[PDB]
Amino acid sequence: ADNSAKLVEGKAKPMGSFPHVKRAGDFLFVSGTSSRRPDNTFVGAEPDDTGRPRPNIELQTREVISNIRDILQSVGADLGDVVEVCSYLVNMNDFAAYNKVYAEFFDATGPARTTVAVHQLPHPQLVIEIKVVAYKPL
Amino acid sequence: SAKLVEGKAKPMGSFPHVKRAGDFLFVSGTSSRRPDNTFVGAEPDDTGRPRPNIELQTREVISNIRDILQSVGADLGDVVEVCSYLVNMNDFAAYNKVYAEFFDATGPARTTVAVHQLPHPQLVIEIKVVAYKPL
Amino acid sequence: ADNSAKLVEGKAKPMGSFPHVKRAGDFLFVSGTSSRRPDNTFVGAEPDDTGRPRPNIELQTREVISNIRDILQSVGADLGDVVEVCSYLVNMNDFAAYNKVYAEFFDATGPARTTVAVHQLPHPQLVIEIKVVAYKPL
Amino acid sequence: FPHVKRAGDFLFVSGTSSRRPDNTFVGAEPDDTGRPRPNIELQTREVISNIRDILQSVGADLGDVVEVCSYLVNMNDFAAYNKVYAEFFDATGPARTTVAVHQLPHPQLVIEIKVVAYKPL
Amino acid sequence: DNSAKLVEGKAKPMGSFPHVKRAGDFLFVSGTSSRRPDNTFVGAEPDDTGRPRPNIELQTREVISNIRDILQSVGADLGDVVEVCSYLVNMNDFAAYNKVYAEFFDATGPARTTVAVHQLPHPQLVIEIKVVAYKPL
Amino acid sequence: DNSAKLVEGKAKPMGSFPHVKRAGDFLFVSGTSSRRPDNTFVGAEPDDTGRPRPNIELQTREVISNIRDILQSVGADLGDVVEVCSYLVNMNDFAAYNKVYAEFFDATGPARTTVAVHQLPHPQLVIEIKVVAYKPL
Ligand SMILES: [Mg+2]
Ligand SMILES: [Mg+2]
Repeated sequence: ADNSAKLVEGKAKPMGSFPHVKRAGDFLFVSGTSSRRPDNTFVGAEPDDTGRPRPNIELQTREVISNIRDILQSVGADLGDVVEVCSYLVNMNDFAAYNKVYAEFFDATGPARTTVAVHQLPHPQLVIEIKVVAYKPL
Repeated sequence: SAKLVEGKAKPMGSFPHVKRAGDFLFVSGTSSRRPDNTFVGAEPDDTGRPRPNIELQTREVISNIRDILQSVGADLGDVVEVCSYLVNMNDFAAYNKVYAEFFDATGPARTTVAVHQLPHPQLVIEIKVVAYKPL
Repeated sequence: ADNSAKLVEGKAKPMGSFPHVKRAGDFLFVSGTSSRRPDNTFVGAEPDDTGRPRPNIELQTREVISNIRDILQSVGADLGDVVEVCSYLVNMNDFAAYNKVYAEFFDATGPARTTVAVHQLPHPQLVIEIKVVAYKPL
Repeated sequence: FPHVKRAGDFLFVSGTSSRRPDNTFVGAEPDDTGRPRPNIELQTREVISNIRDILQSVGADLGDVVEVCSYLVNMNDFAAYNKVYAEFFDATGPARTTVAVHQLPHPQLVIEIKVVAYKPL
Repeated sequence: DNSAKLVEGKAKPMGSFPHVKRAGDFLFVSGTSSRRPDNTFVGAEPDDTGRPRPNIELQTREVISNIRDILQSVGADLGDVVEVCSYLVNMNDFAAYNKVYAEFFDATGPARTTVAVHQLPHPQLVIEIKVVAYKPL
Repeated sequence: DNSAKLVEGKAKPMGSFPHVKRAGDFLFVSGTSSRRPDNTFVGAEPDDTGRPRPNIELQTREVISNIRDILQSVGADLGDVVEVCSYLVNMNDFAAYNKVYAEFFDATGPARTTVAVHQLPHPQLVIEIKVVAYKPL
């Protein structure tokens, strides 16, 4: 519909020609979200002295879910409206720490979840990207 | 709207097996893992080394998905999207054979990929589904 | 219901016992789609001089989206009804060319998008498969 | 066939697969759908047999092998590969290292092995 | 002959092969992990839920220590190593692995090649190292 | 004593190791990439968006030229190479890599093994090669 898609001010510009979130009837589809900042630096991938990124799954996961919360808030929803989470790791050795952060945000009572490790995410510094579906009738 | 199914394996994290949203049901990625955290279809050999069996795991995964749906008054006939995550495409033909025991071309859309890893090294398949069932 | 699933005439036969597209209320779920033709050859994987397939992400991505359009058209919908795109690459070095083709078809007023590289797709010649969700009330 | 190169007392054998000179594969029989069914047991046995043939071409044999590097694609294939390996070598034989790689050069392959052998002239 | 050696007090090899094989003046050491004799793993202690928590620093240190023990059992030492091949599973582990490597070797020591493979033979491993050493009898 | 060499003017090794190590009559050359001395990369020019675009042909040619330089610094040349181990990251790069390889080497020259690994030590890389050469003093 006319204003179904939203680019959210203050968030990182999407990697391609697509919005952060798309409404469809009562549903909201949130594009895969990373810890990347608007200046194209990465939360939780601070380079060390040699310039080598040191990815931190705890820091990136917390920032990804925080970013998703901001996106939902821009279209009148919040984390309590999320009904499906798809989480893409790059290494399952990051699972325990990612799971610990996930539990800071989602309770009983929360969305369905699926977690897999993919071969690569779109930037080599990423160790997590999450896409969600949310439900909130207008 | 959210459901923890009894006698199914306790979810890896703070999430239900299934979540209702309006007329829809979202089912979390499901494996052959039993409640006691052993796995159907990953029996250890004599050295203690698990031997994954894609046919056995796939059948148990879909059976488990059926059970989850049934706990909220739905069934496999209500499934509309299947996403399947293998770890090696050489397991495709067996997975494909078991899939056909449960679904046909009047059933759900299906997407199948091999991922780098599933959450337990014994696993060779996990499936998540979307189902449609107005109250 | 009885006519909710559709096998589309003129499209490649699905790899398993499933339809090209499935309606659920106002939504349409489109099965993961490749550049495979109805005759089981592939667009964008021409053999080189030794017979070794040479995958071409530009050509495959264009064919995949063209095919998704065909499937949607067969049930009275179109790319403008798409609301979520999930793209599966095998090599992130293919991302830039994939991204360029995606922009030929969709823009920021269109669907949410998620892109990851998987370990393997169902045929070794493939470098992209895409599944979509569309929204089109009857 | 994969090539062997002598260097002093040593023989370096190119990574060897179950592929034939005519580009067909031992141990990846296609189903009626045309999709290959890679078999680690058949491929491993053929690879080690192929390495034996290459070594015999230059006067050596598997008893002269001193290092084995094995490349799988799927560690779920390990147990069966391991059993075939034991048909040809034992603990008095070569050092061995086994990993799974992201890809081998052909999608039908589930094993490739490179070896170093020692056979002074 | 005496060319192949099974080193006492080390983890039993997972196939029918020795820890180290001599060939003329050379020693080939089989790929070595942090796995202990009792088949537990240094640097992959299970957490609260029983899930292994791999630690590249701890595993890398134990790997090179095991290789040192193996060489010392045949009268060689790390000063004799001439080629190191390191197999990670995740390049995000590189920096910590690299720092541990420097505890044992320097630029007067062996050539080194480091890659991340798809899988090692046990899922808890984040490093395995194969070496070639040179030690004339 | 003089068996290890850090080759002047080449990209600095990523860790505490030399470019090449002698062992008796053999030379072991560390895995080599297209990385320049200033730690930029040949064959991975960024596109408009600043995203690197790896080029297997350009990287492979630079890798072999670098290996030639390293061998020449210790008095050897490509003719002395007896084993080649090549690490790709995607087999769709294989044909082009092989074409460049054949510009330098006879196919019945050195023994060769080519696999695709999960990752190389820098994400811009699509090829790294390690060699063993034979050159008695
Ligand atoms: Mg058309
Ligand atoms: Mg024969």
